[PDB]
Amino acid sequence: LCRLCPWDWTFLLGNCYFFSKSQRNWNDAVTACKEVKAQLVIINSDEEQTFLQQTSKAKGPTWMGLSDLKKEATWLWVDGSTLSSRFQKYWNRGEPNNIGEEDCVEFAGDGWNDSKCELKKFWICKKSATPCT
Amino acid sequence: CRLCPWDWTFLLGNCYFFSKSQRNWNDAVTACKEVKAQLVIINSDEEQTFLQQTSKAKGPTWMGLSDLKKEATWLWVDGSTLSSRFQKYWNRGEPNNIGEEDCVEFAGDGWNDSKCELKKFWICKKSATPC
Ligand SMILES: CC(=O)N[C@H]1[C@H]([C@H](O)[C@H](O)CO)O[C@@](O)(C(=O)O)C[C@@H]1O
Ligand SMILES: CC(=O)N[C@H]1[C@H]([C@H](O)[C@H](O)CO)O[C@@](O)(C(=O)O)C[C@@H]1O
Ligand SMILES: [Ca+2]
Ligand SMILES: [Ca+2]
Ligand SMILES: [Cl-]
Repeated sequence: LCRLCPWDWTFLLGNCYFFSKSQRNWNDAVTACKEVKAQLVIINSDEEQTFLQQTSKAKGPTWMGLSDLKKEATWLWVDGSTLSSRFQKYWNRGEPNNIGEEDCVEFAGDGWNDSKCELKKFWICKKSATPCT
Repeated sequence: CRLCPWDWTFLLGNCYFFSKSQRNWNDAVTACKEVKAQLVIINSDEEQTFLQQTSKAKGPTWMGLSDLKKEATWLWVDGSTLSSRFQKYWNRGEPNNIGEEDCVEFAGDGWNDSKCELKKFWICKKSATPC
């Protein structure tokens, strides 16, 4: 009867998140989320970052939909929006480093790293949920 | 790496299943027992927060709390006593209708007590398996 998210996706605050069980490079992951009409995960709330951060820690490193592939040092979400000042706090100390060599962002432990996009990692999709009358 | 069974949500070392249908309280207990889980027991505030918002999207939802053993004492389905640190979650004006509304539900932003005969959504919880 009342189903908020696709089967095996988790509901959180009006959206549905899918946690990959396997690992892929950054671009593939984008493609993988695209294939289910979703986006490699974009963060725009702290409750979200807290929920996503904890899941990832139990699995391991996990890609999010953030990168500076358009322009070194500028960090864009796949929807084109710029990284907000309110989120810089999520960088781990010593991150981001290796600018121009590590162009994609991952959850790592308790914060974000930038990394070689070529590496395979777990990933996460996000799309909007569907209500119940 | 699979933390929880298919269509179950991982949270802080446990697994959660959200029903798509509604059942009276005792049935819901049964349903949980069918999959080696319990009608949900809260023991953390991050947990209470997650469930609360999830229920909101669906509708009133049962948890594994009741005073069926003894009017006015609220025990979890596992027999454990309700903690002082969690009393804050009763909505204002809850618990009421004591001795007539014997089971606890998520309702809005806190907990109500309700007639156990009512059909409501439910949530099961059981421990996860790591990677
Ligand atoms: C492999 C190595 O020797 N040092 C690595 C350090 C260490 O990880 C940190 O000093 C502590 O973890 O930082 C990187 O991983 C990073 O995030 O870009 C790359 C770098 O090559
Ligand atoms: C006259 C009277 O006793 N009324 C009832 C009230 C009201 O239900 C609440 O005040 C909410 O309006 O309180 C009880 O729930 C309670 O706490 O035991 C039962 C009680 O029988
Ligand atoms: Ca880095
Ligand atoms: Ca009531
Ligand atoms: Cl399974």
